[PDB]
Amino acid sequence: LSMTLEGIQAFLAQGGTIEQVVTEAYDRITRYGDKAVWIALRPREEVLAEARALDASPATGKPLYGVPFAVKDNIDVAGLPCSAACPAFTYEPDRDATVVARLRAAGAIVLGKTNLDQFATGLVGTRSPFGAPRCVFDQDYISGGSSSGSAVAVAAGLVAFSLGTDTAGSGRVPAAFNNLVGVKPTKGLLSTSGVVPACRSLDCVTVFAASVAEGTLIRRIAEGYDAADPYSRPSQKRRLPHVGLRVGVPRQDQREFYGNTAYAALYQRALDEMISLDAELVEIDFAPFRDAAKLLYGGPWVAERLEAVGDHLSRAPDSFDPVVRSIVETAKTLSAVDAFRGQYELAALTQQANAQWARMDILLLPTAPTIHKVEAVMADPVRLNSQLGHYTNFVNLLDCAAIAVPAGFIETGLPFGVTLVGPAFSDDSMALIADRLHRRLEPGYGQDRASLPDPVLEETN
Amino acid sequence: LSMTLEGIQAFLAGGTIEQVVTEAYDRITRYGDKAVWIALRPREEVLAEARALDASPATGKPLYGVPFAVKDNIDVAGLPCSAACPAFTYEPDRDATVVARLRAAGAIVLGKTNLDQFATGLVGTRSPFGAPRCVFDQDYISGGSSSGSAVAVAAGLVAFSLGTDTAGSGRVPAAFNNLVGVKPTKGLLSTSGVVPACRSLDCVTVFAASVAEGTLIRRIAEGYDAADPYSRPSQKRRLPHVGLRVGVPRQDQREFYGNTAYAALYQRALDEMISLDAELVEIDFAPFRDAAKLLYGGPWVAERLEAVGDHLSRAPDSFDPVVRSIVETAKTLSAVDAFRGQYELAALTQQANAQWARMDILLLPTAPTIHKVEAVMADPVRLNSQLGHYTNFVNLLDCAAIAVPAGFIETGLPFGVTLVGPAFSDDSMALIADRLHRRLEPGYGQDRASLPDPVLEET
Repeated sequence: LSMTLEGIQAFLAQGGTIEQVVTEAYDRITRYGDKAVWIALRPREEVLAEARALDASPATGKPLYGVPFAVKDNIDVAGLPCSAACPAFTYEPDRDATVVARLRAAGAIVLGKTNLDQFATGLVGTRSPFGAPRCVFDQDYISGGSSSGSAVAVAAGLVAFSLGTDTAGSGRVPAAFNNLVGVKPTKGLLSTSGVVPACRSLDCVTVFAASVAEGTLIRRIAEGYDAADPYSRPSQKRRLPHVGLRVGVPRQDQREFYGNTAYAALYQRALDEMISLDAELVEIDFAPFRDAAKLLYGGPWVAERLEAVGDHLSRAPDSFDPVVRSIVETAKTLSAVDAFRGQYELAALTQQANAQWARMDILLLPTAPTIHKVEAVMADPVRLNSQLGHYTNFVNLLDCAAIAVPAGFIETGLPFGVTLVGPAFSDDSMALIADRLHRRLEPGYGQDRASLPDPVLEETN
Repeated sequence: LSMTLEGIQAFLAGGTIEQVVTEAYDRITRYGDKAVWIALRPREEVLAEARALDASPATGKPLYGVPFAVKDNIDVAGLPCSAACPAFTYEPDRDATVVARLRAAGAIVLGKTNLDQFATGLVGTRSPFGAPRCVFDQDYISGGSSSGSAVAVAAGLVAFSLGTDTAGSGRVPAAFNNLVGVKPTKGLLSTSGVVPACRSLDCVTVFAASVAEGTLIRRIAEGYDAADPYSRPSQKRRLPHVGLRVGVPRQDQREFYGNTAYAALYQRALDEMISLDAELVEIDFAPFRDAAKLLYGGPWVAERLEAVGDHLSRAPDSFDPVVRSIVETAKTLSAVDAFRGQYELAALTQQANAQWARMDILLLPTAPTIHKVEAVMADPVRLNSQLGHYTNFVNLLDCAAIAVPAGFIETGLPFGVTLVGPAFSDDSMALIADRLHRRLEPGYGQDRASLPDPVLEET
């Protein structure tokens, strides 16, 4: 059994059952040796019962017929608790989050709730009372976060896809550290109703998948206007060129890796391989994107998180992970004046970014500048985390779409990923470009660099 | 001389710009409202500029020789700028962008007009220089914050003026002085060289004798300006003219705070509209109403604190007492309060969008009532807030607006209405507003004077 959309469809087609798919997933879950992946797992027998019921129904109109998935524990799934990795926060949602409801109606099956950095605050994966999920290539290394368990579960073949959320960059960072495709839809496309807020105005539901095509199908299914969510936006499609594509990259002197020379080398290598794609590389000034990024935690947007968990925080700050607690407690000193100043700075930076967008169709970045051992992060938990947001943190502030794809491996055996960044609503066009890049650079996914499921994406157009 | 774009072009077509200026100054000297101007150029210097222009070709100058007034929160080189706060006063080295563009089109600045201090108020009374008055009755407020700008045009002192609109000042003093107020989609006109009030919401606004004239001035001043972080490139969103749906609030949402004459005149406007080619649609005005409340009732007031915070901490007694207390109170707002306001706005935006699905344009009383200056002096916060009832959502919900005369109540006071449309609907709105104006109350200013041509036509 290949745990991908294609693998499962194929296994079912050749006489296999959903019940067997679930059995195998559970077998894999039981043998996987990372104690931090899951916060709350369904009992196998109840999932088997759901498997059977579905087995006995038509596959018609269910594009995700019998497909197991994991859901990050800041996203509501009826019948399981939801905690945002904060035991004191724990509640029992009556209803599936909207995106979950849509995926399940397409026939997908929830296996359990995956671990995360608490209140989706962190890019490391280590800020959880449940322990730190680990890089699937080396247990000494961070899985990345905050969608830590979701990425690990897919890369380890436990489920075919997973949901996370992305605010600072969590749709992308743990995809890179675990050799996955991370689809980060334009904000507002997928409902955040039934999702615990982090930065409410910025939060996106995000997809971890084995390929761009599979991630894209999952995204489209989950996508849809939802008036319950104040930030929901109806879909638009903005097209990007294919013939004549211009790919922006930062200036040489803007390529920061915080000492990681292997990562620097692999980024350059990606650029080297790209001359055989039908694309032109354009050096752009990355500064306005870089400075916009800093506003997320270095500016007043952190106050959004304080809004989200402020009741629990004042009630009992000791209930909080100590690093997250400290970050959100500091936000308390920001005024409305600070918030508007941040907005003014963002508006100006947006002007400057727009001038750079005039030069390129899409931006190509290291997903992260480096990767860290868990032990290194525990010793230096704020600073080393912030490094990981160097290239990610402007994306939702500047209303962009993004896709993280595998770009290769350094010699010590750790993955290196890159991220494509495009303007709002360019999600479909980006999917095509990303698929092409992925299949050019590092055409496999997950812990075994496994064969990518078909189909490859083709020009519509 | 008729002090309109058309009146001036006609007069020049053996008259001179020098004569135009002379006449404007003669009118300024006679007018009799001591509160209209903060800083007037010396006649002699304007005359010299007039002569130099006279000797220039009119080619390429669509506002060839046209006098205008500029609100004193907008920079004009060679005059001070104070936002009606003497301690704030500075001497700008350069014209604000919009001023630069207008002067390049041949228009001539006569002076800086009085305003509510730091553009904070809809009354016109919050100025140390005194309260300019309704041109129809000295006992009544001119409205604000663009108080002097509106009076100067309605009194025939200048052919148009610039103000700024945040809460509603492009509209309220237009209503109270029988003028067209054009309120451009935010970002269209640069706010560079304009003192911020709510930086992210502020609009340069135009007071004119007609929609067409106000529209020409708007287009000339319009243009992307990277110096302004909130500047946006022109887009144009079209509205229908055949099949037009005009939303109005539900009967029970038509608030006039006891002013039954205004209520009667609003209904009258609806009564006359059956002979325009438009359908009236009752809409739920609640989400617009509740969004309006966020401007001063929510965290946006903190934007004003951001703008004048240094001066306020240096010397709060340097501030108008009402403006001072409003901005001092903003000090207690956190970033958390600011984000909650945005969350509330985003939700209210969802609900408003559902109403927008039912109409092309919204038609409102410009203000629910009008007040005697003395009434406002006694009750300066409450009575002001009333005036924002229909205006205050417009920049928060990213809308365009035009205020046009809608008639007069029996006691001789004007009553104005405002058309509200989606962002970038400015050109299509102008056509609708022109039609409505000419249907309801086809005159402008203190004399209900003949509207200059042209009438706007569909294209």
